[PDB]
Amino acid sequence: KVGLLVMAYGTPYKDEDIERYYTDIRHGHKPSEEMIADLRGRYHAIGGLSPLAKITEAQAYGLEKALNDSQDEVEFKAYIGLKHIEPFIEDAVEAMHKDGIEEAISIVLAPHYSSFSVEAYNKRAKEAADKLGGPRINAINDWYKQPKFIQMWADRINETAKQIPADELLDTVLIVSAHSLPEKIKQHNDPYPNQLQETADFIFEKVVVPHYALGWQSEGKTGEPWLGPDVQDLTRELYGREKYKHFIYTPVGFVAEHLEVLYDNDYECKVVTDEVGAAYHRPPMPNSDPEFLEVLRTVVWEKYSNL
Ligand SMILES: CC1=C(CCC(=O)O)c2cc3nc(cc4[nH]c(cc5[nH]c(cc1n2)c(C)c5CCC(=O)O)c(CCC(=O)O)c4C)C(CCC(=O)O)=C3C
Ligand SMILES: [Cl-]
Ligand SMILES: [Fe+2]
Repeated sequence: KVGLLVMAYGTPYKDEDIERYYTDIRHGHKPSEEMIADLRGRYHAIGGLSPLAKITEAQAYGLEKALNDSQDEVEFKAYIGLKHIEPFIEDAVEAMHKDGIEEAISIVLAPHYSSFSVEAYNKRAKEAADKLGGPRINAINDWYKQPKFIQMWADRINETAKQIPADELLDTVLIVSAHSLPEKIKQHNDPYPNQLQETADFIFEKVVVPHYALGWQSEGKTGEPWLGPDVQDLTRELYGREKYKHFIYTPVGFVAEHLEVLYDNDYECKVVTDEVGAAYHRPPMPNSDPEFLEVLRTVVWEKYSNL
């Protein structure tokens, strides 16, 4: 009945895909052999390829089932629309149209909104809808305010923090982060940095960890300022000022274990904590955990109810 357009970045299915994938990320402008080798190396450092493709499938169809098992007002049919590899956003909308789906709710697998992320997802999805003639795309822009989302993260952080000696929890700090973007989005009151601060604040309101700070990660290869501080620079800064013994990294901008977590956090950030002599913690990402599917099920239903 109702189309469930679940959108995410996408990831190379094969080592042979890294090239066209990176090209699509660079809006067609093919990267150099050096850029490709750096990216391929990062993928190999996390075991070869990312599990994002399978986690994304599990989230998309785990969400479809969660919605369908919880009510019978409508039947949701989930179509996956990736940003930089097939099936693309336009392919998903094409499938919805050919399948007779005339109404759909779209959600990005990223809780926060920004001109670079969700807006691009929604523009492409809605423009594909306009051209094909359907379906009608009712887009969710953000859902970080979903109480179950905040609680999910607080629980994970609390699960980890209660593994920290009480006499060292005062020396523990929570690093909330998301994918960095060009700092210029802050010049036009882009909500992204604020949604992250709000998310960090909400989660801090509900965890035992007494210290927290908002960082950014995965800044791109460009020649303009990107949002900071970077989680690595932040870790250094915080150890210098407070000598924290435990760093709990929650890249709440992401919803799955993928390259931007398995490398930029589990490697690059751990390198810094190893350096300063502090402990590294990175709670499990939501992936397709039942409570996260419940978060998405709640977000999508509240959206449908408001249609
Ligand atoms: C806001 C945002 C999200 C969060 C929202 C969302 O989920 O959409 C996100 C997620 C992801 N980004 C990812 C991967 C990459 N992003 C890149 C590059 C870039 N991302 C950007 C932005 C974002 N990205 C930007 C503005 C660039 C620079 C483009 C340019 O300079 O032209 C590059 C190129 C190399 C590099 O710059 O590091 C890669 C490989 C993966 C998949 C990881 C895997 O494969 O497991 C995921 C989930
Ligand atoms: Cl992008
Ligand atoms: Fe990206």
